[PDB]
Amino acid sequence: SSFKAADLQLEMTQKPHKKPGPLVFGKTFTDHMLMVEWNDKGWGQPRIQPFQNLTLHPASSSLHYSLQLFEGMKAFKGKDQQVRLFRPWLNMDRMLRSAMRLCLPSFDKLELLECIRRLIEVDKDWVPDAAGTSLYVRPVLIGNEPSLGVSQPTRALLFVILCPVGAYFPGGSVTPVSLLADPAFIRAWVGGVGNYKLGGNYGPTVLVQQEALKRGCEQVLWLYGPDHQLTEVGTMNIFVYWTHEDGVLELVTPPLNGVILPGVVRQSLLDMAQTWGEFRVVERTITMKQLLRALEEGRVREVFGSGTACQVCPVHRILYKDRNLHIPTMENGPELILRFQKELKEIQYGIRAHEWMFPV
Amino acid sequence: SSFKAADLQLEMTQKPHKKPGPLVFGKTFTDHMLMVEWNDKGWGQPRIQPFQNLTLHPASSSLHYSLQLFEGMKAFKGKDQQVRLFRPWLNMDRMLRSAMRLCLPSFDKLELLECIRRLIEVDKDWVPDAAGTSLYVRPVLIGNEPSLGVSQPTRALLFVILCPVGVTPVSLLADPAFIRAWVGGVGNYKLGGNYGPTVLVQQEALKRGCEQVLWLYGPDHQLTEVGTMNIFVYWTHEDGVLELVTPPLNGVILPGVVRQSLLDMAQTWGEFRVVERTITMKQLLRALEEGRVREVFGSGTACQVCPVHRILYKDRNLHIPTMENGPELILRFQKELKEIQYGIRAHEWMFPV
Ligand SMILES: CCCCc1cc(=O)n2nc(NCc3ccc(Cl)cc3F)c(C#N)c2[nH]1
Ligand SMILES: CCCCc1cc(=O)n2nc(NCc3ccc(Cl)cc3F)c(C#N)c2[nH]1
Ligand SMILES: *Cc1c(COP(=O)(O)O)cnc(C)c1O
Ligand SMILES: *Cc1c(COP(=O)(O)O)cnc(C)c1O
Ligand SMILES: [Cl-]
Ligand SMILES: [Cl-]
Repeated sequence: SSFKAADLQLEMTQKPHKKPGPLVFGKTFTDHMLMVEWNDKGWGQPRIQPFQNLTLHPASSSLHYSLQLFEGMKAFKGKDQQVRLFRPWLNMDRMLRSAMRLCLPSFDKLELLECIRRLIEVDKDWVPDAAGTSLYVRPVLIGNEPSLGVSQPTRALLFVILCPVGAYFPGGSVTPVSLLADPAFIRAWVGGVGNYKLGGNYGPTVLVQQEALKRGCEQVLWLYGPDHQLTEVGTMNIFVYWTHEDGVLELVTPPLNGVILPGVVRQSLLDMAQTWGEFRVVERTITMKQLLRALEEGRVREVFGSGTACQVCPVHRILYKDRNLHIPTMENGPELILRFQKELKEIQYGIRAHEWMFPV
Repeated sequence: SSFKAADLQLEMTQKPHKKPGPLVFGKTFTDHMLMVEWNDKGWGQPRIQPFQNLTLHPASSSLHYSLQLFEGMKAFKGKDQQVRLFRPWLNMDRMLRSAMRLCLPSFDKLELLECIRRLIEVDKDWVPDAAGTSLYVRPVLIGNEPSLGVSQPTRALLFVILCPVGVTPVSLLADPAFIRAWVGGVGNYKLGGNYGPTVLVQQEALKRGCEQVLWLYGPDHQLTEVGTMNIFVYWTHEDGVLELVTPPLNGVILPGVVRQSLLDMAQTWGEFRVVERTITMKQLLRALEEGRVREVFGSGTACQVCPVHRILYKDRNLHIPTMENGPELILRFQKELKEIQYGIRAHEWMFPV
């Protein structure tokens, strides 16, 4: 039986910290945090407490066997100062799937969402309202068994921290990135856990990113299979806007076959494009073979990443088999990207009412 | 650069805990621990201090992006109370490889080994001397960047804790649905991220009435590892040659110290062929049918060697005749390792504390 929002204990900070005035992503945090403990007596009472360190037993399974998962979603403040979360129910669904996959304790998705609402409500003055700004919300659930046996934990901690974030692009002007496409590096496997947002999926990628930077590329294009399927780009889902081999203009993204993290932005872009009804929208495997041919015949319009922190990011270059492939995204507007960006902005900041937004 | 054992800060406990008066693995800890911090100024001085909680920033990258690795090795007390570590140099080598894979700070392997030596010396009375008992040594290195960016940490924490620790065969679930590791992955490194996802799979093994997981890989159903242990098969191979085989280090196998030691020991005897080669379920099935399998077992620090008596491969329940065959090889390995570990026979593999 879940923790309940009705049982929320509150403790306000003695000295509130000074809000920012050049804000680096995920390094500046708000005054408060959510915390819930779980043990053999079930879930304790959720609490909003001042931001503070975690105290953990040195054998905590969070630190030895990676019993850890997280989420990431944004809250946006409109002109009327109303704060809204973007499609948070989907992050809750995803968090619960991750928790089950790691044998961590189940919780009630709406009870968590309400606790998170109360938390953002407490720190509402931390949500900025300038162009391209938002509050990043980082829920985390960790095992906390003081035992070196690889086992299902009998203790766990669930916490939530918040970070104001600035505009990823200057004045809403998307800047494109180069990608390294080397099949030696494999992010995730069918049957694995690449489709869950587990800490374990990220640490091994840090050296890969370093190797991309050494080869003059900004991010990693994650390839999979003997046919070099394009799966994800960095920590973002990948989209291609092109005329397909059958002559039909389409937006394509790889399907959810196990090696793809099902992004909330990804699903939202698919939803928006289907709603327009102006071109084919499909989830299909994308191979480097298909991409190279389409690039020779001039059929590729736009390539981009999607994800909460950066929203939509264009791609202009891919290094594959030591050969640079120019991707004509910025030449094609990038009008699909600019259109998505505009419609999402209107929804996120309340310019258009939308059921996707959850009011705080 | 590296922290130096010569700079060791020492804080003896004021509240020593009563030692155990049966020990469940990895749940009882000794009075002290090693702790060393790293940042933009480099490594601080190492410190032996009383066992105590860690204090971590809520955004610590150890907890969000699994910038974490660990080791496991054993110290053994002989009759004359001399304590010795088993091939600790190899764990230092492996830990450093793990650190490099996760963009965590390098350190001097001999400096850490001396710090561990000093720690175990402080807690020497915790090293039990009963037959089959030992002290388990758990070094850990974690990233500790207070930042939600997926990036190389600018801070890290290295610590070491100790557990005193106290042949019945096991059954295995062999289902190709379950994948421990993949070629191009990090299953060949001792990183925390490799273990969390196995907990649900082990629960499935228990639900199907098995005790551990036989990790299968590839279209030919290769036997890779068993639970948290490397796998060995002792058989007469299809070419009629008596052989000890274990899977090769081709990316999906954690290079065990016990595993290497068993290969070293058997190769040195020169009595039978000792190879690193993949082992497939098809080969195992045929070998069992023809009565060529002698012994199957896992190897690893915590349990040393564990015989296997049954494998459930989908719906086919396979008897493995390990115990009916002595298990002669298992017993010989256990006997010769015991002689070395407890100082009965002086050996270069042992590092005195
Ligand atoms: C899963 C991690 C959640 C928070 C987070 C951390 C982080 O470092 N990044 N980096 C991102 N974007 C970099 C990037 C830029 C262009 C392209 Cl094509 C691909 C990329 F990965 C994001 C995001 N979104 C993010 N999120
Ligand atoms: C990588 C984890 C290091 C510490 C540790 C934890 C743990 O749970 N185990 N379990 C072990 N043995 C169980 C077992 C029994 C028989 C067989 Cl065939 C396979 C098995 F995994 C070990 C060890 N060694 C261990 N170590
Ligand atoms: C978080 C994440 C995404 C994008 O998810 P959103 O829910 O859109 O923020 C894509 N790929 C990977 C690997 C991720 O971790
Ligand atoms: C630690 C470990 C082993 C065994 O290693 P030893 O060095 O012999 O203790 C085997 N397999 C896996 C997956 C491991 O983590
Ligand atoms: Cl999915
Ligand atoms: Cl290796």
